[PDB]
Amino acid sequence: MDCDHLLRLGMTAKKILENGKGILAADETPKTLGRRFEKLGITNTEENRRKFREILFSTKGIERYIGGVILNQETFEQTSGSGVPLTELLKKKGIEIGIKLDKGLIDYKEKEKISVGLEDLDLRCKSSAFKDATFAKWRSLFYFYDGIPSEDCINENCSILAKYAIICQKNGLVPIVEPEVFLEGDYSMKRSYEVTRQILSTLMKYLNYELVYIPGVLIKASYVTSGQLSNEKYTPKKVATFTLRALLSTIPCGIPGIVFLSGGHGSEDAIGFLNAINMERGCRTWSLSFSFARALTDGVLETWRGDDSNIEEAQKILLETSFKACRGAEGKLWDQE
Amino acid sequence: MDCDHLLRLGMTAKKILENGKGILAADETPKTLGRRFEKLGITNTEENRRKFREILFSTKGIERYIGGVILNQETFEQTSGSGVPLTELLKKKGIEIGIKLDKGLIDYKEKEKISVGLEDLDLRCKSSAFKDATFAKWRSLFYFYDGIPSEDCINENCSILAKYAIICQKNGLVPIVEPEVFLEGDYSMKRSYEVTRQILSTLMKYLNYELVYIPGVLIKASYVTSGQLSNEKYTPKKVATFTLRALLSTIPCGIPGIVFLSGGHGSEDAIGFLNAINMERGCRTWSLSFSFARALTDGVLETWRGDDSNIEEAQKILLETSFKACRGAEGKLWDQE
Ligand SMILES: *[C@@H](C=O)COP(=O)(O)O
Ligand SMILES: *[C@@H](C=O)COP(=O)(O)O
Repeated sequence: MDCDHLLRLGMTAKKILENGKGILAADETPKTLGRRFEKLGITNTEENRRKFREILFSTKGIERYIGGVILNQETFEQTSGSGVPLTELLKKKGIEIGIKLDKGLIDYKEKEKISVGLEDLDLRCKSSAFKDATFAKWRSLFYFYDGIPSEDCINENCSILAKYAIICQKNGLVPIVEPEVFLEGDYSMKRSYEVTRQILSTLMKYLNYELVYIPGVLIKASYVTSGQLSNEKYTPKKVATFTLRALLSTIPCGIPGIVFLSGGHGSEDAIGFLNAINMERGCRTWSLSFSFARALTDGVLETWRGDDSNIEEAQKILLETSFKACRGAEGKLWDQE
Repeated sequence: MDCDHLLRLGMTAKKILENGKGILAADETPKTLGRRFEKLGITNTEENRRKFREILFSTKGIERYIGGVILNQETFEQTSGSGVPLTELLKKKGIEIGIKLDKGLIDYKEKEKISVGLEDLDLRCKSSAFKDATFAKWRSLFYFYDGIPSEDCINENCSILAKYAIICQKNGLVPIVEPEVFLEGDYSMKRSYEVTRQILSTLMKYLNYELVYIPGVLIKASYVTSGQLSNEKYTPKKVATFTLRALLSTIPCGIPGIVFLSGGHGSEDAIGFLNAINMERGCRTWSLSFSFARALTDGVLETWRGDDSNIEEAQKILLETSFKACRGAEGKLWDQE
C-alpha cells in the first residue's frame, strides 16, 4: 500500500472507463442466472452457463465499448468450446477482468439485509484462480418499506463495503462498491432521492474512516427513481436531474467514476437514463458510465434461447446494445457517429 | 427554498470567491479582540473596536482582493468617524457582508466543546440589523488529546453545523460552516490527516441528512498539520499534499469553495500554505481560497497600535497582505503580476 501501489489502482479505475467505455457485468451466481434461463426455456446446466459467457466474451469488437467485465468465480475455471480459458478471451481483447467477491446476503433486523464474506476475503483475493483479475465487485442491497432503510442498516452495509474496499486495495484490486437501492418497492422519487443522499454520504464516511484510497474506488449506483410499486411516473430528464443532484451533493472530486446498474429497469430505459445524465450541465470530475448485466445481456439471452443457430445474432445484439450504452456514457445517443 | 432562491445562494457563494478573492474575517467578539488589543497595549474600548473595523473596511483598493467580510454582530450597529454606517463602507465597495451567528462554545463530555445558539437562530437571521448581510459563519472547534475528538463530539458538532446551515439557507443566507481543528494540541500530522477525513466526511453526511443545498455552502477548514505542541516539522508542500488529499477524499464536486482559516499559524505560513495547495495538481471543482482574521489583521494591529498617526501605514499592510493572499489563492505568489 505504497505510492506506486496506489497509483496502479487509480490507473486501473481510469482504464476501465476510458473513451466512454463501461462494464459488462457477467457475475450472476448459478442460481441467479438459472432463474433467467428458466423463464426462457433454457436448462440451467453448467455447460449452458459456460456457453453463455463464451457467447458474451467472444463477441467481436466488444472491447471498443466494454472496458471491464465482472466475472462469477465459477467462470474463472472455465474454457471455451475450442479449449481457450474464458479469461484469455478477455485478456487478448485488452478488457479488464473483475471478480465478484461477496457471498450474497443474510437477514438483518426486520426485513433488511446485509452482505457477507469478509472473514476469508483477504485469503480469497490471493487465490491463484483470480490471478488475472484487476478489480472486484461487492453488492449490498437496500430494501425500502415504511421507516426502511433503517440507519443501522445503512451504517452496517457501508461499514461492510468499506472493509471490503480496503482489503481489495491492499491486495492490488480496485474495488467496485455497490450500494444498490432496490427498485422493487413502494416509495416515491423524493424518498429515493433523500435516502440515496443518506446512503452515498454515509458510504463516503465509512470509506474515509477506513482510509480507502478514494481515487481507486468505483461506485456502482442505482438511478434515482420511484419504486416499481409506486404509481408515480418519471421521465429520463427527471431521473437525470435528481440522480446528478444526489451525486454532486455526495461524491468527492477524488472518486474516478460512477457506474450505473440497470436494476430491473428496461435495457432501453437504463441506456436512456445514462444518456440523459451525461447531457446534464454541472461541473464534475468523475465519469458517469455503466455497469450493466440485464440491460446488456437480456437481449442476448432472448435471441440465443439455448440454440447455437442463434448465437451470431445474439452476439450482434450484444455489440449493438454495448454501442448504445457507450454513446450514452458520453451523452451522444441522439447523434450519429 | 424554491429554485430561484437556491440559485441565488450559489451565485453568492461564487461571487465571494471570484477572481482569486477571499474573505476577511473581522468577526471577533469584544472579548477575543480585547485580548489581541491588550497584548499590544491598546485599550479595549468599544471606540477602539469600532475604529479598528473602520480602519479595515475603509482601506482603499481592498475589494480587488476581498470578496466578503465576516462582521461581528456589534459592528452592524456602528458608524465611521465621518458618520457613515460601517456596512455602507463595504457595500459601496461591492464587498459581500457576512454575519457570524454562533454564540460561542460550551463544555461537552470530557475536555471537548460544542457550539451553541440554534434555538433563536431563525429569529436572529431575520433581524433588521443584518438586512444587508448575504452570508453567515458558525464555528465549531475540535480539541485534540488522547482518544479525542471523540465520535460523539464529531457527530454532535456536524449535526449542529448542518442545522445552522439549513436555517441560514431558508433565510437566504449562504452558510460558512467552520469545523476548525484546533492547532493548540499535541498530535502528529498523520493523526490530523486521518481525523480531518473523519470530520469532513461526517460533516458532509449531516449536511446531506439535513438536505442542505450543497452548491450554497462554503467550508472554512484548517490546514492539515501537526499540533503546536508536537515536535514534528512540516513544510508547505507537505501541508499542501496532505490537505488536498483529505479534501479530494471528502468534499463533493457540488461544494463551490473551501476557505482556509489561519488558525494560529503565522500570516506568512498561512499564505504560503495557500499558495502551495493551489500549485498542486489534482482535478477538482471547488476553489481553494482564504477566510483569514489573524493572518490578514495581526500586522494591521501591530502597525496601528492605537495611534491614529499609524493608520495610513496600517492600511497599506492590510492591502499588501490581502494582495499576497489573493495571489496565493491562484497559486501565483512566486510570479510577478
Ligand atoms: C451489476 C451486477 O453485477 C448490475 O447488474 P444489473 O445491471 O442490475 O442486472
Ligand atoms: C475566521 C474567523 O472567523 C478564521 O480566523 P483566523 O484566520 O483563524 O484568525
